[PDB]
Amino acid sequence: RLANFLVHSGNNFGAILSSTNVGSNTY
Amino acid sequence: RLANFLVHSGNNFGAILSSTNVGSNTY
Amino acid sequence: RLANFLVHSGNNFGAILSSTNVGSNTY
Amino acid sequence: RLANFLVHSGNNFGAILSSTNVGSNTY
Amino acid sequence: RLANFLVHSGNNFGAILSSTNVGSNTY
Amino acid sequence: RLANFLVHSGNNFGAILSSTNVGSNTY
Amino acid sequence: RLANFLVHSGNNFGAILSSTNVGSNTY
Amino acid sequence: RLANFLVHSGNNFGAILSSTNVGSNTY
Amino acid sequence: RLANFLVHSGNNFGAILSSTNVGSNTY
Amino acid sequence: RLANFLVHSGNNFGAILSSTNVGSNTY
Amino acid sequence: RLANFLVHSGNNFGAILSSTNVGSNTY
Amino acid sequence: RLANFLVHSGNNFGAILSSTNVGSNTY
Amino acid sequence: RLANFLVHSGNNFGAILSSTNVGSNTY
Amino acid sequence: RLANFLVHSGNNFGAILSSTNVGSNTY
Amino acid sequence: RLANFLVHSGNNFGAILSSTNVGSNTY
Amino acid sequence: RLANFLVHSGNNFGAILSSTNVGSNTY
Amino acid sequence: RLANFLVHSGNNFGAILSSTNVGSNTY
Amino acid sequence: RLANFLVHSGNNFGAILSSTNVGSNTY
Amino acid sequence: RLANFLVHSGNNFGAILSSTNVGSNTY
Amino acid sequence: RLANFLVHSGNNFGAILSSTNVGSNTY
Repeated sequence: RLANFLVHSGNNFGAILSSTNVGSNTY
Repeated sequence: RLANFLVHSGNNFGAILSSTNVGSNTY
Repeated sequence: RLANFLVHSGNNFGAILSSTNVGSNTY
Repeated sequence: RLANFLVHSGNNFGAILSSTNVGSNTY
Repeated sequence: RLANFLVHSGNNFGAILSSTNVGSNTY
Repeated sequence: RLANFLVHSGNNFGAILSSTNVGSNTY
Repeated sequence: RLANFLVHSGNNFGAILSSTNVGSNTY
Repeated sequence: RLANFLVHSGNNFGAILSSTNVGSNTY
Repeated sequence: RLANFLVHSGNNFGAILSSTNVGSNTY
Repeated sequence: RLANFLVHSGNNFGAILSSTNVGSNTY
Repeated sequence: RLANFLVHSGNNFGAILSSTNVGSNTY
Repeated sequence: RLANFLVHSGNNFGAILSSTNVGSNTY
Repeated sequence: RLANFLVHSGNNFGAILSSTNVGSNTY
Repeated sequence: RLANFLVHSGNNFGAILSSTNVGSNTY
Repeated sequence: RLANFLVHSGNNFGAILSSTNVGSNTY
Repeated sequence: RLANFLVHSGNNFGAILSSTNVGSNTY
Repeated sequence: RLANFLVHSGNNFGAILSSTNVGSNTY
Repeated sequence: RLANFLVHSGNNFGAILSSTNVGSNTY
Repeated sequence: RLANFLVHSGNNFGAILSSTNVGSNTY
Repeated sequence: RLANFLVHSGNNFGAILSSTNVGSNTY
């Protein structure tokens, strides 16, 4: 019985320019 | 019994320019 | 019994310009 | 019985320029 | 019974330029 | 008056998400 | 008056998330 | 008046997250 | 008046996070 | 008046985090 | 003999959000 | 014989959020 | 015979957040 | 015969947050 | 015959936070 | 081949500006 | 081949500006 | 091949500015 | 090959500025 | 090959500035 939790809650990102893999969940 | 949770809740993104894989879930 | 959850709830994206894979679910 | 928690809650990011792997969860 | 907790709560990032692996959880 | 209630009394093996926008300017 | 209540009394094996925006300018 | 209450009385084996934005300018 | 209460009376084997933004300028 | 209360009376084997921003300029 | 020149030539504006008096000429 | 020159040529603005009097000419 | 030159040429602005009087000419 | 030169040429500004009178010409 | 030169050429500004009168010409 | 020429041989008391975009992605 | 020429042989009492973008990604 | 030439042979009492962007990523 | 030439042979009583960006990542 | 030449043979009573960025990461 294996449970994996990847959560993003209430996060604020003002500006994202020329970026990669920002605020993401990767399994 | 395996459960995988990838969640995005209440996240704010002001501006995204020329970016890749922003605020995404990848399995 | 395997359950996979990829969820996007209540997320705000102000502006997306020349970007790829923004706010998406990929399995 | 193994549980893995990767959580991001209430984090503020003012500006992200030419960056990689910012505020992300990687399993 | 093994539990692993990687948490980010209430963290503020003013500006991130040309950086890698900032404010992220890696398992 | 605004009342926002989320109640859970059973056994939950899935995801339960609630998003509400009242009198706001959101985009 | 604003009342935001989240109540949990059962057994939870999943994720329960609540996001609320009241009288705010969000983007 | 603003009242924000999170109550947990059962047995929790998962994640319970609550995010609230009241009268704020967020982006 | 602002009242922010987090109450836990059961047995918790997971993560319980609460984030609140009241009358603030956040980005 | 501002009242911020965190109460724990049960047995906790996990993480309980609370983040609050009242009348502040945060980024 | 009075000559006033207010000129805007070849300027690029990627994204403008919730702003005032951007790239304008005022006499 | 009075000549006043206010010129903006070839300027790039990536992202402008919640700003005032950006890249403008005022006489 | 009075000549006043206020010039902006080839200037790059990556990100401007919550700012005033950026890259402007005021007479 | 009076000549006043205020020039901005080839200047790079990575990120400007909560600032005033940045890279501007004032007469 | 009076000539006044205020010049800014090829200057790089990485990050400017909560600052005043940065990289500006004042006459 | 690309040839961009600006030639001035007379007496100029005004502003002469030239902007060119060749094979570029501009926004 | 790219040739960018600016030639001035007369008497100039004004401003002459030239901006060129060739094969570039600009925003 | 790239050739950028600025030639001035007359009498200049004003401002002559030249800005060029070739094969670059600028923002 | 890249050739950047600035030539001045007359009498200059003003400002002559040249800015060039070749094959660079600038912001 | 890169050749950057600045030549002055006349009488200069003003300012002559040259800025060049070749194959660089600048911000």
